[PDB]
Amino acid sequence: GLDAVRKRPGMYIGDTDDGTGLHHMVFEVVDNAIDEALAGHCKEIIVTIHADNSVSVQDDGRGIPTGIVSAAEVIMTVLHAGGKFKVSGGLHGVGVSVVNALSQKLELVIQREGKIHRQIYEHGVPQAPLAVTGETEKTGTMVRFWPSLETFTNVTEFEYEILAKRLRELSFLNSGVSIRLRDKRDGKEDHFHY
Ligand SMILES: O=C(Nc1nc(-n2ccnc2)c2nc(-c3cccnc3)sc2n1)C1CC1
Ligand SMILES: [Mg+2]
Repeated sequence: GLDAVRKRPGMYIGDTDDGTGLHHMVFEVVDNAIDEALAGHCKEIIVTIHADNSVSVQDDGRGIPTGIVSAAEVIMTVLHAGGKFKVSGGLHGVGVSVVNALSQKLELVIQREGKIHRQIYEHGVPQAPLAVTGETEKTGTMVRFWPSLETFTNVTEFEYEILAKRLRELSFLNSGVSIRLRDKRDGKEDHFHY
């Protein structure tokens, strides 16, 4: 359950004190975007550091399934869910659900099939069912997660360089995947595309 991971966070995400786990959180969201890219659907991934020390990742793939509790929610709220959807990003067997369970807030926005969907979680818990919130022609998935300050302790702020270097590496391992980093705190931006 998501409680298993709040109980023993380090074991799932890395060391929650020294900043390792807190940065690892980003790469267990990006992991799925790189996979969407690798399956041929996702062309670009925008990773963003927000003034409030949240990190959003936006892809332009198919958009996590919305059908039904919804598919999306299953993925977000069940540890094993990810296996129902040989390359890169994250640690084998860890999906976005670990990220959600360790985030005080996570906002999910899916653009799929002419419609925008939004949903918010607190500490893993959905605030409402996934819901339609307008029309769009774009497709993609967007996760914005605010790390729990109940889990991550000393290093609590995302460090642009740690992110930059690993995103560049990931885009190099996966030729053609366009990864962009943006930092809204200072305007700093990079594009990684081999
Ligand atoms: O999670 C992301 N994208 C994503 N992730 C998926 N996923 C799969 C397992 N955990 C996350 C995912 N699955 C997709 C899918 C799966 C089956 C049919 N159609 C679409 S699109 C997609 N898109 C982006 C924000 C980082
Ligand atoms: Mg993973």
